[PDB]
Amino acid sequence: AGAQDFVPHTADLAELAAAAGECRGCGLYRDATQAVFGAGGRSARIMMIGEQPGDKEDLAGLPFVGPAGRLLDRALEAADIDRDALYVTNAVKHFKFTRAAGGKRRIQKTPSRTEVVACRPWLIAEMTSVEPDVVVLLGATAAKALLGNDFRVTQHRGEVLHVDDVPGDPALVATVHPSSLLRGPKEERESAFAGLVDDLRVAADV
Ligand SMILES: O=c1cc[nH]c(=O)[nH]1
Ligand code: SF4
Repeated sequence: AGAQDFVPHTADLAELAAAAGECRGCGLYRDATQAVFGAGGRSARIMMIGEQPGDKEDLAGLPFVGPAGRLLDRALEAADIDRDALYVTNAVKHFKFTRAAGGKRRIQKTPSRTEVVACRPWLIAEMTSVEPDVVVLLGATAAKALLGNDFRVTQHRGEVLHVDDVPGDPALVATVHPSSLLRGPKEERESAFAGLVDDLRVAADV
């Protein structure tokens, strides 16, 4: 099912990342430039999972390099977390997108639950490889990937979760996606930013 047969029997992240470049576990590899695997090392204590690569990531080959990534860097720095000590990845490894006439960017399209479940074997391989103490789930798609399709990020802010079907039983912390913090009225964005820093500090204190 899905990406399972494309995942090699190794925990080496370089070899996992190369294998993901050849994945056909769902249809998203066709239109994307390349797979965008996670970034960071296997000594990382904190793993962070977003939704999917965006336009910039699809061409950089690295996660969280665009506007959402700059906000996240801001939040990490405010939380006194070294981004270089984390392992950062996404629930889905190929950019799902469309373009609109007049657009200044390729527009992300939400992965279906089918695509998320298809790609999840890579996430399981990354978690097995890294053995994080805590997993930060950034946004609804990532959080649902590990916590169930009905899970609501908005109802469990600040909470340390543990689920039995997750390898290694890491602590799980689900928080707002940094893209959500990019727009809205200033006071709303500032309150939301503080809440993201709070959730990152809860994860870091596990
Ligand atoms: O890597 C990235 C970039 C933007 N949004 C995500 O969910 N992940
Ligand atoms: S999104 Fe995931 S499952 Fe689908 S082709 Fe890409 S790596 Fe494979």
